Amino acid sequence: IKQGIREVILCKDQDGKIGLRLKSIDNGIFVQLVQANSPASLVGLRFGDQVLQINGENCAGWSSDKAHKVLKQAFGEKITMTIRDRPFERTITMHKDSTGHVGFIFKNGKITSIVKDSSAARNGLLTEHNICEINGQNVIGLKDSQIADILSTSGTVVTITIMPAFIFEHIIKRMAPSIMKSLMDHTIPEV
Repeated sequence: IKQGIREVILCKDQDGKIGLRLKSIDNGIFVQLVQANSPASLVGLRFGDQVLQINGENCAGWSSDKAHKVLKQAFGEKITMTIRDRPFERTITMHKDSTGHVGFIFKNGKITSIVKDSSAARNGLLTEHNICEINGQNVIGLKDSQIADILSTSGTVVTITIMPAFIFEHIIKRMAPSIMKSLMDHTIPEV
């Protein structure tokens, strides 16, 4: 998670798209969806990022409908955005035990218990938190089995990005577990 504000500059694709769905939360604007291989993904916009400004205009108090309309009317050319990185999220770094376990159980991407004497317990992993990212890969809308698979095919050191479940569930209000599973960028970030 980066500590402060950053400017990103986007360019709409040939179809006028940038690959973003935004959501009004607590009088702020937040990234709900980032589409794979979009301008939003390529400039490194992430699920949960806060949008502070678009082309120097404050997003405070905007409806989701209004942020969508402002992105529509913008000269495709070059769109500036001021971003707070994933402000509702934290990253926890854990080590797999000899049997390849960090030490938790989850369901629908929500951590439901912590295993006694595990790296999850030593690192203070919390329950009632949704998994947003594993080693910086978005896993939102993946099957539980696929998240299990991704944890399996990490090395011993696993970084999970977590969000309190209440907040997670207010953000992914309005979007079925098929846009979630199918379109939400899940790609390993490109260099």
